[PDB]
Amino acid sequence: SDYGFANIEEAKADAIFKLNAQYHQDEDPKKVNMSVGAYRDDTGKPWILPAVKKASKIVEEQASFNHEYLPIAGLPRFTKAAAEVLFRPNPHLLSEDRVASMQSVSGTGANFLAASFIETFYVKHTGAHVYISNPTWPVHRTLWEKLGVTVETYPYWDAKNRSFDYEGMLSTIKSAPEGSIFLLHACAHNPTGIDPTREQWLSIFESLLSRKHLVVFDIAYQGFASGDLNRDSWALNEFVKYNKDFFVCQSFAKNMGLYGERTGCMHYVAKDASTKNKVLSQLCIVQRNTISNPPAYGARIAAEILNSPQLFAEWEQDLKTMSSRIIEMRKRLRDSLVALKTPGSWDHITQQIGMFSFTGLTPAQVQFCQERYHLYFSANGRISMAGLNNSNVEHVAQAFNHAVRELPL
Amino acid sequence: SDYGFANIEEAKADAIFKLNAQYHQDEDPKKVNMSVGAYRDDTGKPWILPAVKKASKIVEEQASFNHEYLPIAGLPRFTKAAAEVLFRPNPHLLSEDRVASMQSVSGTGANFLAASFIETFYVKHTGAHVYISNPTWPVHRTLWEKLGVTVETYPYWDAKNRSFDYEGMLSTIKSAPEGSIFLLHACAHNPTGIDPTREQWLSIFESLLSRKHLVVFDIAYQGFASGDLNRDSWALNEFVKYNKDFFVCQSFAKNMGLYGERTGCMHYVAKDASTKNKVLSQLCIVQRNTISNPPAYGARIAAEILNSPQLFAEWEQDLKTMSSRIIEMRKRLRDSLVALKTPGSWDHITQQIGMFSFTGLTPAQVQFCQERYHLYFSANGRISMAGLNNSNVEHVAQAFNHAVRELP
Repeated sequence: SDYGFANIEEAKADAIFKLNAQYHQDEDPKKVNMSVGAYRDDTGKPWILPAVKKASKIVEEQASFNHEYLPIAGLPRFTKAAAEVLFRPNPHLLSEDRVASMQSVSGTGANFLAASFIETFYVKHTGAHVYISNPTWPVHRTLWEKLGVTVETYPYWDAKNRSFDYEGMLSTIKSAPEGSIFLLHACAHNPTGIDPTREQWLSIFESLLSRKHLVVFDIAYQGFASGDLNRDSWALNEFVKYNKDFFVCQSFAKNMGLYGERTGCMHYVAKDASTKNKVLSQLCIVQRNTISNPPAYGARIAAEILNSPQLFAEWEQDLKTMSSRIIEMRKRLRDSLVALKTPGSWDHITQQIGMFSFTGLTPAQVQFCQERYHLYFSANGRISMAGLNNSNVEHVAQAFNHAVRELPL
Repeated sequence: SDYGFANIEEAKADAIFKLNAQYHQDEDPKKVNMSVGAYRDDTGKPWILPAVKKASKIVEEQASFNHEYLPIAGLPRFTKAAAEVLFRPNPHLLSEDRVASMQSVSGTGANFLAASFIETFYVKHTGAHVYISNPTWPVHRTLWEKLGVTVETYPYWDAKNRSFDYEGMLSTIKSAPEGSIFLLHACAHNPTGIDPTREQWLSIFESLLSRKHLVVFDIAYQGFASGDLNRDSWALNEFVKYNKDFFVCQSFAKNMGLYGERTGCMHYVAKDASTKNKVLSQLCIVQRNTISNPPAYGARIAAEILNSPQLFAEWEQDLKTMSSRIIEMRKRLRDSLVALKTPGSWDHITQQIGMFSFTGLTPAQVQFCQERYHLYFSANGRISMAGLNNSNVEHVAQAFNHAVRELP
């Protein structure tokens, strides 16, 4: 202001933040927030996983417990265990010392690490662009653009068929310049919820390799999506068979409910230990000059679970609890729309997976739901299934039924 | 590697890391780690502050405790109280809604936030360089250079007088281009430990004001340094009188022992609420595109202490415990060097404050201390007092005495 800062333009309101403001001002007792991006139980409350609560109690009583700095790359028994749970069918990647793992400030910080590294050591001399799904998590675009990488998209949501636009994605893969960067969702695509089949994945991998593209997997919902850890990491482990180095950005925010503790890991899967160590040393330079070292509390908890056979088994029970409740809400919503004979097909509701769903509603229909049924969710029709429970799912189905019947497109 | 990554050259190890590796390989029973980057108690061990142990139990036993996402700018009860403890003499800054406060990944993350914002909204319009003390924490230079700002230095360590180079710093402030960026240490200068006196600060501020420089304060040791929170933030609050907007990067790593939980805050002290809100909205964009939101555990602990009068009083006792122990070690070391009649003057050991000290030892004397007395510290003579205690301080004094006498 003695320095020109009053000339700055104040930034536009965050998308999620402005919806939340409107939800909170609504005075109707039947209102529902269907934009919450975190798991909720059947009463609509945050839910601490019993295994996580148990692990944090165990950790706090340990004689060695303290608040001292971690190594720059993070807590070693966390980074090692985080890689192991991704690659249970491929333990040789760890034992051959081929995975460079950096504990990160959750999934977003892992993406920031990978993108910073890839921009400096790949984009600089190749001019490659990064390709993200259309639609995707909106930070995927701005995070990469802020680091100076040009962002392109590949088609993903086929709105007419309410399904995955396999042919559009494949066509973009084949026509993109060789050696482009492709940001892939490992499972439970955000925001649509619809994943490629295994058959579609194999064809996707074939074309990615034929064009020599560089692959970055984002895996934010392993185990949380299906309750089965190896099923949810299937695409990652299938890609290992092709013997191309690649990157993985991993979050424990949802599958351990650690959200605000910021527990994640970035991995580079090298072809040999020598390159693993070259890359790791450069990743440490980025880490040193952004955060210095990562937060310990969530990592200690995750390492405790992952390295204990009994806590691991109890965590898998908690994953089953969460994934089953979402599946049950998807079934309830779809079953009510079928019973109400709502125009259109509604099987995409149960063919999708994870806590986000592209419903297929239009902006007019979403606005109708907001004004007449006090449902708050995104204009593109994305809902969070976590907001749905036994007390409101019939109200939600009735709203959708009315909106679609009243406002056909 | 199918992508050219085998052509990357492996970065060389950090000097501190390589030093610690050498310390732990040394089998000599009298070895001392003089490079510990964190507080240690009188027995050489990590030390959880009693108030922090109490605060964390209170936090986790609270009925509403959970692990949910914080807002982009962090836990409001933390960021408000983090500003309050900096500006206790100046409560009008908060009541007029003039402080934009962003919870960060400790002091490093606060610095990254401040530097990213200043590069984007100040440096690219003015061409300003940032001036850091010579010496300073080495990440200050690389953090700013990585973001595209040219880094200059101002003189700080007077090696011949073993003191603060006031005239050199003042001369650089006066000759730097108008509108330059100056990174200042609020108290307990890292790595020398020597601070400007209050009268030197007043003259420093006048010259900064007359050249219209932009000021960024780093405050990583408030309360930890002297045991007195308001004394340690005196320079911050004195600068408030000059009515220029400015930045503060705050860390709770040392003063709450929260090191690995990564608890800190960046503040922009605006002239008015309008610009405060403009800057804050741009800070949130940077934060959204790097970490999304900051880690909750340490911030909840800090907010519990800072918002409770009784816990705050307990924490102030822990601050007295830590600062007193470091002062006593400095006194023990200084008094032994005086009694050993070690050539040179050693009052700088007790005129410095905080955990880090420039000893004045030469590289050959430091190397002598490592090989003959198994003391591990930096070749510029910087030591950490945290590793000193009753079991080894006399060994350290005798090493310095021998090193200085043998290598004049």
